[PDB]
Amino acid sequence: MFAMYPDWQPDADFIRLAALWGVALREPVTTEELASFIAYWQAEGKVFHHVQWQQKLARSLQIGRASNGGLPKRDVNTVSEPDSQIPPGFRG
Repeated sequence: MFAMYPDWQPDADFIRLAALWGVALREPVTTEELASFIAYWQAEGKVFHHVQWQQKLARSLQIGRASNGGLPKRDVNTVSEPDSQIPPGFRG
């Protein structure tokens, strides 16, 4: 894997890589979104490979924007801590 520090700044590489990774960024990046990623990134204290980073940041902004509409909350309670299982698909 490959670790890093939360002192990185946004640049063209962010949109360039994201666009190639499979993410089309239209509107500028928000602070809540950026801070969120850094919050879990530093809180995790783990390491992720290059490919893992592309997928993490990709699926994060991909599934994040699609959900970002009315109000991202989803308060159901009674959960055993989900590990992001059961990915999306076509379902037929």
